[PDB]
Amino acid sequence: SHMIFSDWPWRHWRQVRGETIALRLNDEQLNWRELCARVDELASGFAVQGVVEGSGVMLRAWNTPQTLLAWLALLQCGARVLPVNPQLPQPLLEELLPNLTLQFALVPDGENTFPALTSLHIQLVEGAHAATWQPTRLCSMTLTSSTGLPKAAVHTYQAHLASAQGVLSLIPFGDHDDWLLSLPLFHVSGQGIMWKWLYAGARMTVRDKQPLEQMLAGCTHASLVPTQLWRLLVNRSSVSLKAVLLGGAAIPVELTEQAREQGIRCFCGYGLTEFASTVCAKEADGLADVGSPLPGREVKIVNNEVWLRAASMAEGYWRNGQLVSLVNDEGWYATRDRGEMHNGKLTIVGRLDNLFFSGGEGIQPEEVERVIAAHPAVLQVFIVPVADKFGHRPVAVMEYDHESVDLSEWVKDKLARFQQPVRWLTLPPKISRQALKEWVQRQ
Ligand SMILES: Nc1ncnc2c1ncn2[C@@H]1O[C@H](COS(=O)(=O)NC(=O)CCC(=O)c2ccccc2C(=O)O)[C@@H](O)[C@H]1O
Ligand SMILES: [Mg+2]
Repeated sequence: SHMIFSDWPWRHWRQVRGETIALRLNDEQLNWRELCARVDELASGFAVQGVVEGSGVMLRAWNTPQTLLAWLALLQCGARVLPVNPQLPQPLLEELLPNLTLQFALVPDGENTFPALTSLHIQLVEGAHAATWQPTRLCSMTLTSSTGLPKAAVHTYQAHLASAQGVLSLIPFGDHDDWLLSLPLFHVSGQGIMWKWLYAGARMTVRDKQPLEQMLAGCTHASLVPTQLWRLLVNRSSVSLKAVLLGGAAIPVELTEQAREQGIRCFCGYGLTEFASTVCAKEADGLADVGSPLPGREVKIVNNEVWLRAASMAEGYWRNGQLVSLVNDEGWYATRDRGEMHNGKLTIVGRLDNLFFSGGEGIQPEEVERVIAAHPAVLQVFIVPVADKFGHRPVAVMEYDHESVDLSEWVKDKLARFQQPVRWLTLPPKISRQALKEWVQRQ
């Protein structure tokens, strides 16, 4: 099922059924007409400050009502938007930004700290400024996460809409269903929610950060990482969810089973920044695979490495005004993910770069993590290399359901001797595996 847009999707739904509810901003509901009016106030505000088609704009901000509206207004001006996790350090950004062809910075909750960029403010002005709707126009620049410095993957509107199209051919999402903006707009996971909302013309909820169960009040849908869903199940929170899309890492069968117990229908996904989110997906079924590729997507394994094509692929990485192609000599994106293919379903083994050797035997931490995650009391589990006089050896860093449990015996009929953790630790108060290696070495 495809959706052909006459105009900006929000204006499209205004024309088709403007008086229907579109969005919750905290306790405030807006219909499509009201939403468009609010976007216009801002869009024109940005046009007055000199934002034009193709302007590079940094949006350093958390998920808030104000951030969402700023996104829709910037896009409506035809601006190339780079959303930025506010946690990223000042020095890092100074290295990135001059290559990203930006002339603007919008930092709504604080301060612009880049004199090279024109400080952009939130200004509500008449009347209705908007560029011409063009699917193939560059839409978003999204930062990767760490083989060094993060790259800026660039997507068109068409690619984001293609992402939503594929995902919604699997996940039912009715016109009165309400998806919680539950993940950052500076990641593709959060952007994907916005676009699935707009593709279906259903409802989205934006709430200020607060406990997730309260954020979810009246929502039918959400996109979550495993830890988030774990938090809901442990607390046994009263949530009314028709569907959860999971992704970002491997998804344990026991999470998914515990979700069904509590009336939460789960979908499992394999997605990447380079592909504007989900590529392979399925309804959860107790198996370890991540399902088949969605409509309009190809996967293949060469040398145990996952190679991808999709209509949701980025145009390229942005390098000082040029778009660097993502694909290799044969027109595929090489993910650096190790994976297998059986019955047309993909299994993700782990990241190539996370592989490490211990006494000659290769350890793939995700493989080991998957086994340990079977235990009922396990909540998080990371297998980290530590140096040894062996080369390296595996250490388990954990988070348990309620207080530690010793698994050094339980594991013996489940892991090879060389995969069993030397030490069993606790996670200190997406987690970077480099930071995780550095923390373990210092213990
Ligand atoms: N199901 C898996 N098993 C095992 N490794 C996996 C993996 N899904 C990713 N990954 C890993 O994450 C990498 C991609 O990392 S990434 O560039 O930051 N992009 C993402 O993680 C996007 C995730 C995402 O978009 C998402 C997250 C939560 C809920 C929904 C969504 C969504 O809308 O698709 C992949 O290359 C894999 O290594
Ligand atoms: Mg409008």
